[PDB]
Amino acid sequence: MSRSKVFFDITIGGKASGRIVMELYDDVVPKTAGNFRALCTGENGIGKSGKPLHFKGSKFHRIIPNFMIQGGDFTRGNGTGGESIYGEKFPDENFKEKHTGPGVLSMANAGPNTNGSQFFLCTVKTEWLDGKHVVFGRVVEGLDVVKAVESNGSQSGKPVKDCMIADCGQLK
Repeated sequence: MSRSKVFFDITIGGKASGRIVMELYDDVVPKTAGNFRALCTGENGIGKSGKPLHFKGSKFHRIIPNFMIQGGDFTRGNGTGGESIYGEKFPDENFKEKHTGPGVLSMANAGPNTNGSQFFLCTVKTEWLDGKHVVFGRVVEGLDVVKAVESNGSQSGKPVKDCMIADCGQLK
């Protein structure tokens, strides 16, 4: 049915770097899409973690050149944290959409049925993740902002500086 539109305003080392706009596939993965939408708006307030269920102020803690940029750990900030609005973990909804190219928005996980709040934005086609990570959206404006964050990644995954989601929300 009706696809949601959300955004990130990004800063890099504290400097304003632009807005990423994402379209979500509510029609294909309504549960997965709704979780990310509510985390952009912050509407479910404080999580079991004791931290806001909100991407605002979080960072891309893992960034790999010619692969993807990854974020959403607003509880630990290191890839070990994160929390869904549903209460920490939720199953893989379905694997209908594929990792077909740059701009694909997909859930990070620690194996089957481990979805939380961590997600990634692909900078290349990553077909080896099909059937393993739930794809739920795509970048529709600001892919250049994505490339800018990418240039701050390392093979190791560690960023060379803080790439933050300074602001976020739902459009329209």
